[PDB]
Amino acid sequence: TRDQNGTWEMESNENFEGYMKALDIDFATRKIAVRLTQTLVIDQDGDNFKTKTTSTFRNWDVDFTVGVEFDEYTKSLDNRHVKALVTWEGDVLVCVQKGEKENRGWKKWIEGDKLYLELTCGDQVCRQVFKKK
Repeated sequence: TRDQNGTWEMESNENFEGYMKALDIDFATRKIAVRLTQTLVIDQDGDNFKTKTTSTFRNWDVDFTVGVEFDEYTKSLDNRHVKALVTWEGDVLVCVQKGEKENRGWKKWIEGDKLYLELTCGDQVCRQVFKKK
């Protein structure tokens, strides 16, 4: 389904280390980032999304309109400039972050009662599963 509204609680986190290493996040930060407990909160109204990802490590927020390119300066992560665009491929929400890293972005989808998020950078994929709270 395309409705990703909800408050979403992480139940698994695979290869988050590999993903952050592929973004060149420094080692000491990676040890402390990485939380198996993480809340994703999504407000979706037509093409407008407001998302907030929360954890005892960091709180972060990003708002976007599907189909409207937006510049990002990822000062909270690897400190790069990317051009981001979020679009639907069927019921999979696809973000590509164009810039230095290849294959950078993410895909997000609802399957059954759960939210699946696949974060990509270079050759690395991080898979996260959330249950609806």
